Amino acid sequence: IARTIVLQESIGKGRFGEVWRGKWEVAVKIFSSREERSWFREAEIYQTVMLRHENILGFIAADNKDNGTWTQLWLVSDYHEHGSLFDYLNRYTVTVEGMIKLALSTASGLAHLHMEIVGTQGKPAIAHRDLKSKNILVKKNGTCCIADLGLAVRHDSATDTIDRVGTKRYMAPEVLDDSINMKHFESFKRADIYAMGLVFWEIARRCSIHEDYQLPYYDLVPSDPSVEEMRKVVCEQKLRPNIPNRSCEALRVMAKIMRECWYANGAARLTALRIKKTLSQLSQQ
Ligand SMILES: Cc1cccc(-c2nc(Nc3ccc4[nH]ncc4c3)c3ccccc3n2)n1
Repeated sequence: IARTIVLQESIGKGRFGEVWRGKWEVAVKIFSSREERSWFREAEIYQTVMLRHENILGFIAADNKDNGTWTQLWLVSDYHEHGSLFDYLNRYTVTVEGMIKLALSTASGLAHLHMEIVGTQGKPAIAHRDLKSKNILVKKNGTCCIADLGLAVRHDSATDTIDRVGTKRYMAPEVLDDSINMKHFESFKRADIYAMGLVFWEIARRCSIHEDYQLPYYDLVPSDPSVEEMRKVVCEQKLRPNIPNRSCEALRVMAKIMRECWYANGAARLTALRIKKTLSQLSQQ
């Protein structure tokens, strides 16, 4: 695997690890030996039984590569020329149909992650914990696939047990004020929903008349905001990304979804499955 891959271009970096475009085209994330725990954990999540799905980054393999001086810890995946949704939305505007495709595919991927699949070759429910436009990738066919599962948590339904991290800007209210129950898997699922809502906001702005690209809370917090800065806005002032006045039926549906993803109480939010259904219906209309 790694033995026969030739790196060609530096294309980014994760929380840990540098991302490269290589030829085996494939994407490669390289970690140093001191980052073994992060490398292993993400490898572990990607190797979960029945995890593969069209809206989840396609994992190829985890490997080691000794260059003669030091050993590199590798994770290899499919390569998508468009890269992140973040980059995609900055570079282009989208049609109503394109917006629906991006939102539906993301929701379909999160629903798959959240969904426990019962059976001999079953899949446990999984919560992402760091969903953002920067780790969702856009495929050539206009659909998304979710990446970086290194902070994910897996649920054992038989015992309701699992096996402050994350991107500040996208942290759920309960995470920002630390009221979230770290022992309650469902709470992590709900927190993902809040984040996906913000992502939907980023996409809707680009649906073209249209708004320029912006990260959520762009006009309320500084870049690389701290937990406190976020908490004051989201928890104390209780603000959420602004919903433009103009409206289209599709955009109206999106906005409603957003609002229902932004409740301070996770238990009040919509589920990924419900969002997928609603988006599916809209796509048909
Ligand atoms: C498990 C794994 C293997 C390889 C790369 C990543 C990865 N990639 C990111 N970015 C990225 C950028 C452009 C791309 N084109 N085709 C694929 C692709 C991937 C990440 C960005 C943020 C956090 C983690 C990432 N992990 N994860």
